[PDB]
Amino acid sequence: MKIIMFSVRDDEEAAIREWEKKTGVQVDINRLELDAETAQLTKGYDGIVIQQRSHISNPAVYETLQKNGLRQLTSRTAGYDMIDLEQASERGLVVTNVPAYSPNSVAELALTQTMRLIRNLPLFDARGAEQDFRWAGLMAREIRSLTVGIIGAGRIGGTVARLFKALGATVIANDIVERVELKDIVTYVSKEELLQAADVVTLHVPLMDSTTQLIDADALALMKNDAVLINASRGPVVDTDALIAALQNKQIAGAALDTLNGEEHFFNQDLCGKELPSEQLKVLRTLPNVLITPHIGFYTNKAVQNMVEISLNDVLAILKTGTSEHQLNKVA
Amino acid sequence: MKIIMFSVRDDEEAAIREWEKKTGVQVDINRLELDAETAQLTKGYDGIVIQQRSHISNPAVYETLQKNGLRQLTSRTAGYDMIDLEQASERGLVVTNVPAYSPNSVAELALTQTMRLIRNLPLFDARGAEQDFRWAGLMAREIRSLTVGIIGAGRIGGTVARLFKALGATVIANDIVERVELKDIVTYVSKEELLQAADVVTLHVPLMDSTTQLIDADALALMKNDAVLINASRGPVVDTDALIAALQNKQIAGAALDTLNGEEHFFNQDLCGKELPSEQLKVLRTLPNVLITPHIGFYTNKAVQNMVEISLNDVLAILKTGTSEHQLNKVA
Ligand SMILES: NC(=O)c1ccc[n+]([C@@H]2O[C@H](COP(=O)([O-])OP(=O)(O)OC[C@H]3O[C@@H](n4cnc5c(N)ncnc54)[C@H](O)[C@@H]3O)[C@@H](O)[C@H]2O)c1
Ligand SMILES: NC(=O)c1ccc[n+]([C@@H]2O[C@H](COP(=O)([O-])OP(=O)(O)OC[C@H]3O[C@@H](n4cnc5c(N)ncnc54)[C@H](O)[C@@H]3O)[C@@H](O)[C@H]2O)c1
Repeated sequence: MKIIMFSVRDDEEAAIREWEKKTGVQVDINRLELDAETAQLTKGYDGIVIQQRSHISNPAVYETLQKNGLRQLTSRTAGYDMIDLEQASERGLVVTNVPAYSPNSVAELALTQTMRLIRNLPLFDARGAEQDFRWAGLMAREIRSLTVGIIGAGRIGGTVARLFKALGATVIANDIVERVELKDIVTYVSKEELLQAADVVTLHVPLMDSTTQLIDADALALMKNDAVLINASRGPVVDTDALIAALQNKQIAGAALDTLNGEEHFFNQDLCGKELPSEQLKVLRTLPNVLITPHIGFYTNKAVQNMVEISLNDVLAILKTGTSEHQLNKVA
Repeated sequence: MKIIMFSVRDDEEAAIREWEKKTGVQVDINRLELDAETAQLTKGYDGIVIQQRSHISNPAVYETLQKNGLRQLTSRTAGYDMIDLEQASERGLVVTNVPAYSPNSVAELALTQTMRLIRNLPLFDARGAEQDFRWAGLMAREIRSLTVGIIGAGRIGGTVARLFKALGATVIANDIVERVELKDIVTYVSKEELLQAADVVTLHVPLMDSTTQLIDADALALMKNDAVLINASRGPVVDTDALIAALQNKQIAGAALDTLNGEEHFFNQDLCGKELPSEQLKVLRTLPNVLITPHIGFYTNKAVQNMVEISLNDVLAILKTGTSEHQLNKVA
């Protein structure tokens, strides 16, 4: 038995071949995408796994698969928006995703980013660019003496607290629901209390109408002038404009942004001396106190492995059983 | 009682005054370093404490300090290097320092700078200045998925391990004496086992005829090619030409330096516009994967206040007691 995998990265390769071993299933990789040309490559295969943003329209695809008799179309990413569920449905194609990869990936990036700001490192690095090596006024703090606010103590949000609690810090959290598992880890508080008490605020909530622009300028108002803002979740959870405003005015210390508003038109593109599409991107990259990362929180050996492992196991289940825990569709 | 304090900084003032308040002992300050007419500066004062690099061999201070009634000379840093041993014990002058201030200051810097590197942040940042927002090739690693080598698991060395331990790292150490307190937290290995097994290699030893060039041409060629080195201890510890040759030739992946060869002559000075003393420093600033900080490991609220409290309670001891912990010398 064998699976074909598309659009495979060089960093995914280690993880696939570990799973090839484990299950004794043979998997074949290529660097293509799925289009009606390349669908013909499914010929000798019992199933397929893809990765891409490209919306796949042409019914010749779902036909061709069904014609070589694949019973599913699997995506290793969280998003399915490029697969047409109806089209899969009528072709006897069950389509699955991989929503949850290791919550540690993002977490340790929240940690790294935070520590840097805590040590005042971007300012050292600035001074030291010009060979001012003086340390005047840059005295920093120890984590045990910090109180870390977490909004959305989640799968991730929860992992984050656990990290910091372990480092010796003091962890408070704002959440609409309390987990008992976090009982010795966070003290639960209202958003208004957290913002007031917290040296570091880190946003782990999902992006909903509920949470969109949860950080509004009166929430930034509420924060300590020397406190920092860490957003690893989703760009729109934050008011990009109020952020900038607060920063300039020194309402808060600085920030780490892994995700920004309007990033679909910048992160993961070669902008090298093209022009920047976001006036905010342009204004934030000119702020000294602010770090930015291309929504790479996820991107780690163990996280890539999950997407590789899970997405493949979903392929097996559909084949042996006919059902996967991750399936988004029906057939007839 | 009253005590004169020297070379004081803005960061120290708040921590000092709190002590004055606490003990009712009056400490008068100044940004002066102790040299010559600074002798009588001790006039009304019953004790003196200093923070400086500049050495003092001249007896026209010591007799003054004897006559002015000062029974001691106390340093607020761990360094005693600038003090005379003959003149001290004979002039009526005891000499105490602070051997250890908060160990988490230094530990947490190496944890930060390590985490930064594990996450490929310098390469990401480098790309983001080009406005190249692509993440392809930058995959990072989880802490659990790493083996952290500690050379010198001492006060600081051992704090580092507990940390990386808590965050789930497999942690191995190298020391000439093994603490039982670390039996559970670490696995003791030899230097050559360590350099070969570990992804992160962090140095905690003191500068000694023994440790000087512990990381040498050979030690570096032993390390994983994907590994990183973190030197938070002392410049001489690493053979800096070898380190450069090794980053240059990609023998290791990156490095993080809080101390460098001959730092006394560059670190903590505004060299903006001036030429750099070490070609060693010149060259290291152009290597991508390398991170340099001006010996800011110690520098945090707790560690500063530690220095101040301790040193003054070393003085009030040698007055209200006649003896103190960290003193080394005899009498007339
Ligand atoms: N950094 C990356 O590369 C990327 C990858 C993984 C996760 N994502 C993001 O991180 C977040 C992940 O959420 P999750 O799967 O870890 O946990 P989760 O889905 O279990 O839910 C998160 C927590 O946030 C809480 N929250 C919801 N409403 C909020 C309310 N309005 N205010 C207070 N908090 C409430 C929820 O109760 C929940 O417990 C998402 O926003 C997701 O977009 C980032
Ligand atoms: N980064 C900063 O700003 C600054 C501030 C604090 C500490 N300092 C430095 O960090 C180090 C601190 O040492 P410490 O006080 O934390 O611990 P420590 O004084 O208790 O001793 C350190 C450990 O290193 C070990 N070591 C000694 N010889 C070495 C041998 N030759 N090879 C293997 N390891 C052996 C010792 O056994 C000891 O356990 C010093 O070098 C000091 O200079 C850095």
